[PDB]
Amino acid sequence: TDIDECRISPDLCGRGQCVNTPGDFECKCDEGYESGFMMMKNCMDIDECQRDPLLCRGGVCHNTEGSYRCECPPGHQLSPNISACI
Ligand SMILES: [Ca+2]
Ligand SMILES: [Ca+2]
Repeated sequence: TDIDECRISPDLCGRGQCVNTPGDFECKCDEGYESGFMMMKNCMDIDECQRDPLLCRGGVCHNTEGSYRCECPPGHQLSPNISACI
C-alpha cells in the first residue's frame, strides 16, 4: 500500500504540490487554490467568502480564481482583500 500518489502526475494539484500519505495522499495548492477533490485533487480557488467572517460582510463577495473581489459596491470603503466593507 502507501503508493506514490504524487508520482501519478506533476500537476496533480493543478498548481500546488502533490504529497504522499499512507493509503492516501494530499496536495499543496498555491495562492488560494483548494484541492479540487470534487473533481480529483487539483487546484480550485478556495471560498474567500468563507475564509473570513468579515469578508464582504457588508457588501458583496465575488469570489474568483486564486483570489476574491469585494464590492460594497465601490463608492464606500471596502477592503480590497482585507474582508470588511467600510
Ligand atoms: Ca502514499
Ligand atoms: Ca476563490
